[PDB]
Amino acid sequence: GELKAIAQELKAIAKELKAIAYECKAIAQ
Amino acid sequence: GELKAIAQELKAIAKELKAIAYECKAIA
Amino acid sequence: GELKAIAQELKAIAKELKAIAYECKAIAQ
Amino acid sequence: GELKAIAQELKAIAKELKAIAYECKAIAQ
Amino acid sequence: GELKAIAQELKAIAKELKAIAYECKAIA
Amino acid sequence: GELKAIAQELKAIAKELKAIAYECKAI
Repeated sequence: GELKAIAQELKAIAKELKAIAYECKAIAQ
Repeated sequence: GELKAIAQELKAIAKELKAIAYECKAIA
Repeated sequence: GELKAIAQELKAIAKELKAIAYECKAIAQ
Repeated sequence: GELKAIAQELKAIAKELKAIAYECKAIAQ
Repeated sequence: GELKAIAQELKAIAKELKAIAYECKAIA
Repeated sequence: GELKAIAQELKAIAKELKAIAYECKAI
């Protein structure tokens, strides 16, 4: 239902932020 | 209802973050 | 009510991230 | 109540993203 | 309960974004 | 349940943002 849909969109948000954090780390060294 | 509106806005947020992740990588 | 207020704040969050994405893309090219 | 507390924290999040978007714009000029 | 837990994580998120905004301003 | 799942994804989001904040400062 709708609460699961919210949780799934939040999981997608976490995945994009993890990619951004990865690239941050890479830039730093 | 409003729970669907919340999920739709979160989907929009995820798409914008995906774009940001791409561009940041391209700029770098 | 309160669920509508939450959706409205998420809409504001989405708009600010769209502004950031736009600038990122402008800078990139 | 807790739903109002959630909305308030989302308002704080939008404000910080607005600041970040501002700096992006400043960087672009 | 879980609604309080959600509000607390959102507070932590706002705090990290405040740090990012600060660092943004400083790096620039 | 589903509210716990939401809280857990939000915790993960806070973690990734803390990492971004940390690496930024280094840069």
